[PDB]
Amino acid sequence: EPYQIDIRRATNTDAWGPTPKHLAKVLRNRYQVPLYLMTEYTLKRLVDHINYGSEWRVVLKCLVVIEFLLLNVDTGDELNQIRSCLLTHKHILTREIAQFKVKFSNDGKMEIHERGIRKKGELILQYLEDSQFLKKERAKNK
Repeated sequence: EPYQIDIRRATNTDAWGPTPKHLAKVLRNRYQVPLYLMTEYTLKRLVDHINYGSEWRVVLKCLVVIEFLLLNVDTGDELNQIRSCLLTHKHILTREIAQFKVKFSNDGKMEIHERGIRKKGELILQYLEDSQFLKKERAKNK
């Protein structure tokens, strides 16, 4: 499906991204695709990825996509779907991401990337456990 294509593009193995253009395209799928399914697909791609030194990028980018959606979808239905999906699969964050090891990266900076992944995982858990924090960060974001 197009939303899956968009998410795949935004979470590719290139050494930069996802770009604002990538993210805006993902977001636009909400017009016809439930946010639950968009989130679920992103989580599926994440778990699947848990050139060897580039694979971790998919992991970090999936988390960035989840963060972006949390910050950018509308209150009500869209936000609630993302949150339900994440809560249902919460172990992905509390165990798989919290314990994720970047064994090898092409840039030799494995530790920075591993910290980045785990911090993004922590941040998502904070948003989920503290809706007032998410609200504040959604406001800062505009």
